[PDB]
Amino acid sequence: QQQVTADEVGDWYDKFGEVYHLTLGESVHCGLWFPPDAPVPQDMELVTMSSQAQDRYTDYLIETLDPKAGQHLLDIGCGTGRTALKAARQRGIAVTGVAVSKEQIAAANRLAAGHGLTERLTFEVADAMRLPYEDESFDCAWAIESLCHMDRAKALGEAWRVLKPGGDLLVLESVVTEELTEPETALFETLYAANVPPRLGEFFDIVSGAGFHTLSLKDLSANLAMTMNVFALGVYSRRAEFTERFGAEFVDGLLAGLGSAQETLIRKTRFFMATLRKPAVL
Amino acid sequence: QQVTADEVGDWYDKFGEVYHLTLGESVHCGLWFPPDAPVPQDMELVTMSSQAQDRYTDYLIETLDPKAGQHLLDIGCGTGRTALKAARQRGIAVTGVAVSKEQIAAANRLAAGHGLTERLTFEVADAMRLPYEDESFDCAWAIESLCHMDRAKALGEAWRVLKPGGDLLVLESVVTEELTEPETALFETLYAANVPPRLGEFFDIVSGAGFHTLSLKDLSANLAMTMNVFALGVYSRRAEFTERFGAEFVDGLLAGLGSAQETLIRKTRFFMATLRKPAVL
Amino acid sequence: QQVTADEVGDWYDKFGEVYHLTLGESVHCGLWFPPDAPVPQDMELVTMSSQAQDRYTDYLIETLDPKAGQHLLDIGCGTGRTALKAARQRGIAVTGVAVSKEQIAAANRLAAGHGLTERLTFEVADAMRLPYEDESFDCAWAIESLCHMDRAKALGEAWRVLKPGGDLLVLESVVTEELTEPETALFETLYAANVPPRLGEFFDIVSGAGFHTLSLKDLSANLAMTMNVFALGVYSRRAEFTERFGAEFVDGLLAGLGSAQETLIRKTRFFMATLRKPAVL
Amino acid sequence: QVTADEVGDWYDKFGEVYHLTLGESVHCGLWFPPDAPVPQDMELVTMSSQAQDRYTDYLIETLDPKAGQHLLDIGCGTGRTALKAARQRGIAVTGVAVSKEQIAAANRLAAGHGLTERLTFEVADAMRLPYEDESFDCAWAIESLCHMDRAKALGEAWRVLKPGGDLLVLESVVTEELTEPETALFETLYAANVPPRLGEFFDIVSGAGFHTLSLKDLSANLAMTMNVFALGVYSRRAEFTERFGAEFVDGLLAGLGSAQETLIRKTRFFMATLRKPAV
Amino acid sequence: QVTADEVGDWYDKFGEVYHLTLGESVHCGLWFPPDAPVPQDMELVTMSSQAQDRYTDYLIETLDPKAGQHLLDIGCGTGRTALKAARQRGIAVTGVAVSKEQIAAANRLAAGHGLTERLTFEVADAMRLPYEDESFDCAWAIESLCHMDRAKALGEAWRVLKPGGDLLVLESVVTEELTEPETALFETLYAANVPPRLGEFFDIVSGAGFHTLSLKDLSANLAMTMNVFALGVYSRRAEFTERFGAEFVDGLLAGLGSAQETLIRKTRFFMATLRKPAV
Amino acid sequence: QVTADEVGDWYDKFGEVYHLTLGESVHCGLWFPPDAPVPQDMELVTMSSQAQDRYTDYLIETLDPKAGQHLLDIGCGTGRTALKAARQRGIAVTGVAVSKEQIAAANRLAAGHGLTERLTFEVADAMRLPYEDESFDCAWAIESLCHMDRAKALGEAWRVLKPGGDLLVLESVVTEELTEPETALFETLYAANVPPRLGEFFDIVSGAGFHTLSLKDLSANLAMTMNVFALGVYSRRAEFTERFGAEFVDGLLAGLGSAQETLIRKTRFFMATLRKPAV
Ligand SMILES: C=C[C@@](C)(CCC=C(C)C)c1ccc2c3c(c[nH]c13)C[C@@H](CO)NC(=O)[C@H](C(C)C)N2C
Ligand SMILES: C=C[C@@](C)(CCC=C(C)C)c1ccc2c3c(c[nH]c13)C[C@@H](CO)NC(=O)[C@H](C(C)C)N2C
Ligand SMILES: C=C[C@@](C)(CCC=C(C)C)c1ccc2c3c(c[nH]c13)C[C@@H](CO)NC(=O)[C@H](C(C)C)N2C
Ligand SMILES: C=C[C@@](C)(CCC=C(C)C)c1ccc2c3c(c[nH]c13)C[C@@H](CO)NC(=O)[C@H](C(C)C)N2C
Ligand SMILES: C=C[C@@](C)(CCC=C(C)C)c1ccc2c3c(c[nH]c13)C[C@@H](CO)NC(=O)[C@H](C(C)C)N2C
Ligand SMILES: C=C[C@@](C)(CCC=C(C)C)c1ccc2c3c(c[nH]c13)C[C@@H](CO)NC(=O)[C@H](C(C)C)N2C
Ligand SMILES: Nc1ncnc2c1ncn2[C@@H]1O[C@H](CSCC[C@H](N)C(=O)O)[C@@H](O)[C@H]1O
Ligand SMILES: Nc1ncnc2c1ncn2[C@@H]1O[C@H](CSCC[C@H](N)C(=O)O)[C@@H](O)[C@H]1O
Ligand SMILES: Nc1ncnc2c1ncn2[C@@H]1O[C@H](CSCC[C@H](N)C(=O)O)[C@@H](O)[C@H]1O
Ligand SMILES: Nc1ncnc2c1ncn2[C@@H]1O[C@H](CSCC[C@H](N)C(=O)O)[C@@H](O)[C@H]1O
Ligand SMILES: Nc1ncnc2c1ncn2[C@@H]1O[C@H](CSCC[C@H](N)C(=O)O)[C@@H](O)[C@H]1O
Ligand SMILES: Nc1ncnc2c1ncn2[C@@H]1O[C@H](CSCC[C@H](N)C(=O)O)[C@@H](O)[C@H]1O
Repeated sequence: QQQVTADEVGDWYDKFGEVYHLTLGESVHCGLWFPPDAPVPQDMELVTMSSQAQDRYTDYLIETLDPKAGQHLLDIGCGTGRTALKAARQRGIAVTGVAVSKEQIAAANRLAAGHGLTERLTFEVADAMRLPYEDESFDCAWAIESLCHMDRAKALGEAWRVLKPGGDLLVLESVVTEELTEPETALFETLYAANVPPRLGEFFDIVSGAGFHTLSLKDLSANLAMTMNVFALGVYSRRAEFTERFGAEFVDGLLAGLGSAQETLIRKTRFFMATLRKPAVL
Repeated sequence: QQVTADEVGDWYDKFGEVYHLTLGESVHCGLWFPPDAPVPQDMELVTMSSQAQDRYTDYLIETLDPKAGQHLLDIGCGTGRTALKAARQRGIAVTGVAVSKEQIAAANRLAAGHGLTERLTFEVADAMRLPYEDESFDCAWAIESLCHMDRAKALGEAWRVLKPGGDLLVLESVVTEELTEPETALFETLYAANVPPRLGEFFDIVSGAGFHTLSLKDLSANLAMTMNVFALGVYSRRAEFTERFGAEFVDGLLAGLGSAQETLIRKTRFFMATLRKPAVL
Repeated sequence: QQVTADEVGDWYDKFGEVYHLTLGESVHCGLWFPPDAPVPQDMELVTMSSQAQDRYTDYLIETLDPKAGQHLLDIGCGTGRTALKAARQRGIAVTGVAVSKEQIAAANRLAAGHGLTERLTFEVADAMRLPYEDESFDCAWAIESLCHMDRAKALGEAWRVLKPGGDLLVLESVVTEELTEPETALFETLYAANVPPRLGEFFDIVSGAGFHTLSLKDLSANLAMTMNVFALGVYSRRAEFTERFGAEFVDGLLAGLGSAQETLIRKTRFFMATLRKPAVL
Repeated sequence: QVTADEVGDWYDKFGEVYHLTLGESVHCGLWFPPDAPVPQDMELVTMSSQAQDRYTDYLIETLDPKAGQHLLDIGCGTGRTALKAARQRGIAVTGVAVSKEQIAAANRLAAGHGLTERLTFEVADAMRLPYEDESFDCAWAIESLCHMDRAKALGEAWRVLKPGGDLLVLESVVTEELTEPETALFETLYAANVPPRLGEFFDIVSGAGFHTLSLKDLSANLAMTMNVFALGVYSRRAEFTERFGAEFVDGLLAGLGSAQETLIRKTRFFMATLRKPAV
Repeated sequence: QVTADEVGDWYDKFGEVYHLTLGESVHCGLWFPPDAPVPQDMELVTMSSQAQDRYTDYLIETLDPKAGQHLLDIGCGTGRTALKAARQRGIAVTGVAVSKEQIAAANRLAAGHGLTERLTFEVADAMRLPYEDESFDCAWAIESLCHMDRAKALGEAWRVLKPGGDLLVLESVVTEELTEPETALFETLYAANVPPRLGEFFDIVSGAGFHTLSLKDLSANLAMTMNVFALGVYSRRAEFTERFGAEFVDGLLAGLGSAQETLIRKTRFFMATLRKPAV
Repeated sequence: QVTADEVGDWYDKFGEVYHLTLGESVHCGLWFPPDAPVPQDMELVTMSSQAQDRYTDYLIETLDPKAGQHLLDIGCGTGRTALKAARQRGIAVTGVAVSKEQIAAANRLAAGHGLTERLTFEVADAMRLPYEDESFDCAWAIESLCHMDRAKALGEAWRVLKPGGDLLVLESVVTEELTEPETALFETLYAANVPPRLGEFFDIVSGAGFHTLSLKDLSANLAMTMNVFALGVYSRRAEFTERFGAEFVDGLLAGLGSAQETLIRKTRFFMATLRKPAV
């Protein structure tokens, strides 16, 4: 009886209800983006909900690789340290993370210090294609969405060298399914930091050449497409803020490229989580 | 091998924090789809959202728990995919009412295409004056539709058509702030209005219709993510939707969605409650 | 072999309906203890009731979900076993308050007996005038204690001492009828009173303190079974209790529990709600 | 309303009645698992019925009968157990009982939920089963063996079972020796036959030809069920005297007191899976 | 009948044989999960069959065929996998195999269960499927791809699948290079075709047009099954020579041990889910 | 590469060897649950050892020892079961055995894992335990009662157990009568004592003062372990003769098949939880 009548609502759905079906799917209600057992976020900015989704992602990687208490883990391209902190907190392990970014490693040590875990969390500026660690120093390791900045043959061989025999390396890598055009290969360099993904058979030829066995692979491509959407929406809606922080040239490059890059990702690539084992004894 | 380590190092120094501004406290994907979920047919935003909708529907079915051979009233049934899934999964008959001829036509087409026109009935009817008798339905649900209705009439109507002891599942929004007058109007201009009630106000209505309250569970994040998915689809497909629904309609969406997203985040909450019509001992 | 088939048949011919009147639509045991629960140490009603209490505590910890290194306020902490189990299971510090000197002393000795006096602090304080300062605790819970206090004051005082973004678990009763004056008095003479408010009234209080509502789940059948266990122990051990608490107290319970049981069944509900103090920005 | 100091003196003097009656905490027990449904009402009889249905769900789940099989309910009662098994697993259930009332009330169930070609309820003796050898796939005697001769009934259940099928048994057993007033209380309150000893019971199970595959103690469930039964009789003495007669109620009251102590201290109650071997 | 200072003597001398054979403990292995049912007997072939059925269940759960769909069983054997899938998911299953004896046994099995309308079994070659383009919703090749040209079989599976359907594949792959005697053993013992390599196999998968959604190693199940098979042949040489001829059995006896070592040290066995893309 | 026609004729002749050895299907058995980790190698000893550890994890889960308790391992072997229990549950374990070598290997294990303060391994007899009355909160006898006088062992375990504590027992029991040659094979192959009967065993359990809280058949697990053991002895006759002597190995090769049949046809093996009643 309030500001709308039934005939107004039915006429509205007669004219426009198909916009909900074109955007949300074969029904006209919410999607269950957060599982029921998940907790209610602190706030509801798109960044916070995305952040909780990231933590659940990290929980799933921990669960998959299954590091055991008292083991030492290597975070290949550790970003700003949250993944390692959660893995160490949950499994009671030591974690050493490497990254080529100074500010990133500083924020990761700041993080370890804020939680009183500088004795079990070690963050250093190192190249994954030339690790500064001995042979067989780590029980397990993971390359979470980092291999696309590196030579995969060098990074995988180096990870094989620093792993104890019988240990596992969890990999989160992308793969092309169709042949990319040259403009698409350039968007990899200009938008993010480059290296087009290899092919599926090509990627596992490199994994075999590094001396790894393959124990599992699981497609998570939808998760990459939703995250790339969350990103593109945040950039579109906050152009002024991001231009005042990162510049016009950078932001304008994202606005002009994110569309074509999303279509490329949707139609031509796949993203997966693979478990690689260094064989025991040889 | 298109870049070197130092190039990548410099890039994440200058820009790496843009991922922290958009994606969260880490720099990787979110687990938007649970691990046991099937891979979608497409990676289009609509197809991914559609699978999230169906998992949403699986959850509501699980929560209300209709038993085989029961009759369920779908208050504001849309185009009937919720009713179809509930019918296939539990072996129930479902009657859905909506005020849109087009939606009811689509829901009847759906029941015919799936050969279930004897277990799925879809009628054009008002929930605030349901034509059905008294104590006709074992359970019912109003999935995101009370916001179009006067909730006191619709909940009393739902109570009357429910057999004593059955349950009505409700997916309703509620204000936490006061709402400015421009914010109240956006409900009417963007969607089809009725500003959400207050918590105590809503449950005074729930009691006034004679319902007990069995459960309530917040789902505000699913609504904020869904509204996000909607806003992204409108933003990126403006040309297509203007050619389909007219410039005036899409322009209004482009003009209001940001402010409506802000109001939803900061002033409302969205929940799934189970109301019970008390049984006579 | 002290019965024949004819005798057992004639017995159920004459009397089987007493089982159906007492135990339900079946003539066998109830699954009162889930299959994965351990076999109790004995079979006294009190110990079987206590194991159900611990599983009750286990479920509250699972629902509130306190994380390691946090500080939890127990509003009406009793003798502190709830605080102890939460502390042992989650690696948290717990500060419990109560207005009874005997309970706080027993709670402090429970912390000393388990060697946890440094993580468990029990003090004699009022929940409507908490002595702790603003934003002191990460989370809190009031387990069946709000019926002794002014709910508006206790909740506002719980809101003040919580850190923004923390959660308060509440186990509260609510009326569904109006309550006669003899019943409202029975609250005072049997327990320690305060008739329960109404659903919308309670949530107007919860909103008025500043809380958002995230979950509600009905646990009325649990409170009814607990109350039934309580009444059976009083009926079965009148002589024991009159020698310990005095004839006046026990007789008052004997005279009131039947009427209180009916009032609880037909006029009240009992739920567990999760209230959040809002967050930053 | 009340003041704080009133509440403080109250628990200072009466708080321990809760620990004497409810346990080492001062709150509710989780008597109903969180995933269970909110009952239609809060009456002791209705809540107790829901726990009976959860009990029945669990037995079906334990025995795990398969679709298209035929199950024997030895001592079917009024047949709600047999009904829930038939709806949930798509099986046929034949129930027997020595009571014309309970078989009548069970046919009252086979009628409505339109089955009759699946369900079945007959007045028969378990120690004298009328059925043909090797006719069933599974069976169960749910709290019923205490009215019969366990040796005859179990041998009779073995004969009617196909080789390879399973017999679920919900039986009680003594852990002490039992005095004569206790053994008589078994006959005057219920319908008698004192429980055997554990090794004794399984010598019988072996003698009928059964292998043992499982055993699980449910004695806390029987103690709670008997506490609920006691509370109902205590609170409704006038109602049950107006129905069953004063003789019944008076004997119940006296026996119930000095029977709960014997059940708690001298008996155990369990669910056992017995198998008829299949070479 | 024995004493302590006699059992300890025994373990002082031989306890190491328990560790050499069974592992780092001296007790049983949990070979059957605690929720599995007791087998009908304890013969090795039965316990292995129950594991085979639980294996089938896992494949059903993995591919997840939905009610009303049509499933192609590429290399269906004698059809028990097709039977369970049809009964459990309400689907239609068409299975092909190049063995006339197996297909006869599979249609015989379908007739005995009354499912000849939902179970079709034909003699055909998976490298030359006679079926129409986009005829099946889903498909699976259970341990059959080692008898085929995997490029011809996967492209032909890709053609007969509807766009968006899934193909479950159970395949082996080498991790070392293999000597010539080992490659020969593949042909003489079983029906041959040495497994490809990992990137080589997925070059084939991508070339047929399949996207790869999952891969899961099951190599221990294959090695444990190969041992159960070898122990069966070792134990019943006389029985198997009387039915399959001395030439066949002596070949298995002379090659099983070396083939086991090749399997252990040079090959891995996985379940993988391949999707035909939908546009 | 081999062709189709050849594969067809191959299964036409040799197909049924799989249904005779592997079961009603022609594929792998799910010997390892899907959530189990991939073993380090594929040797039969390593896969069996992983099965042994999941077995231990199950016994731990079943007895459910709580942090800070003291467990008595009766017949503790070389200590890995005690180590896993101490690591997972944060408990102290005391294990006894009559074998000096085994105890030395367990004290070795405690030292290497730095758990000598929580792990104690001593040479003692379960039928004459040296510990005081009511010393341990729980205990378990994992496949070791077969070496002892079960009456003496159980009553002894009862004495050292605190009231209310539990004893996990993994015992076998005869279902047939056993010929005298089979009884002798118990003594010569292992270290003897024929198993008791089901009612006999529980007359002892009750004679020792224990209540029975559970029983679960695990016969398939023991039977498969005995097959794993037999295959290993068969396949490594040369290595084991060079290690333990020809006399011992020839005895195993002569008796293992007969013992296998006896175990399959005449005995069952189960896990039972016994409780010392509380006061
Ligand atoms: C959180 C999502 C952000 C937005 C940020 C974090 C990760 C970075 C910058 C590498 C992301 C961007 C680009 C990304 C990926 C990836 C995960 N997240 C990716 C997969 C990546 C693995 O190496 N490979 C690819 O090719 C993709 C894409 C073009 C298919 N890519 C270059
Ligand atoms: C699928 C999401 C779409 C986008 C479309 C389908 C549903 C419609 C049009 C009602 C949606 C829009 C507005 C919506 C909601 C709702 C769910 N979905 C909502 C909750 C609604 C329940 O009554 N209440 C509200 O106030 C909200 C919002 C402003 C908080 N609202 C008016
Ligand atoms: C363990 C059950 C004992 C018996 C004891 C522990 C708790 C006390 C004394 C407060 C109990 C008594 C009265 C109780 C409740 C309650 C839980 N347990 C209650 C719910 C309470 C929450 O505030 N509200 C009510 O109104 C109820 C009832 C009349 C509906 N009440 C006054
Ligand atoms: C629902 C509980 C009611 C109250 C009613 C239903 C069952 C009947 C009447 C047999 C019950 C009464 C007596 C009962 C049992 C039993 C279950 N329920 C029992 C176990 C029974 C199994 O044969 N054995 C016994 O000895 C017990 C008891 C004295 C240990 N008994 C005689
Ligand atoms: C039940 C196990 C039996 C013994 C029988 C059933 C299957 C047959 C005859 C193909 C088997 C034999 C050989 C087998 C396999 C296989 C599964 N079972 C295999 C995996 C196969 C998949 O293509 N690939 C291989 O290479 C293997 C092996 C040498 C690694 N192989 C040729
Ligand atoms: C693990 C496998 C090994 C092979 C070795 C470890 C355990 C030993 C030697 C006791 C084993 C052998 C004989 C064994 C058992 C047993 C478990 N493992 C048994 C059950 C035992 C329990 O008391 N009882 C029996 O009689 C059996 C059998 C003949 C039925 N037995 C003498
Ligand atoms: N060659 C290289 N050696 C080491 N780290 C590298 C690298 N190239 C890129 N990286 C690092 O890999 C990271 C990829 S972003 C992923 C961050 C982190 N794995 C997370 O999940 O949050 C960046 O932090 C970048 O600094
Ligand atoms: N007064 C009223 N009476 C009955 N239905 C109404 C109504 N006002 C709005 N509706 C219907 O409620 C629906 C809300 S959109 C939700 C659609 C559906 N519940 C789904 O889950 O997909 C629309 O179909 C609209 O037609
Ligand atoms: N000798 C006998 N033969 C067959 N049934 C008997 C019997 N003696 C008693 N019974 C039946 O066993 C039942 C025990 S009461 C248990 C009822 C039912 N199994 C339930 O769970 O609800 C009674 O209904 C009684 O009629
Ligand atoms: N005004 C008040 N402020 C703080 N605590 C109070 C109070 N009024 C009553 N209480 C306490 O609240 C408790 C309720 S009984 C609940 C005990 C405990 N929470 C448990 O879970 O077992 C009593 O112990 C009483 O001492
Ligand atoms: N080229 C080919 N085309 C079709 N089927 C083939 C084939 N080569 C072998 N096969 C079949 O593949 C089967 C391999 S044994 C696997 C049997 C079945 N998948 C099961 O799970 O039991 C054999 O039955 C054989 O008949
Ligand atoms: N009389 C006795 N007293 C104590 N231990 C005995 C014994 N007789 C045999 N044992 C021990 O019981 C063990 C049986 S082998 C079982 C090993 C261990 N329990 C495990 O689970 O792996 C041997 O270590 C043997 O030394």
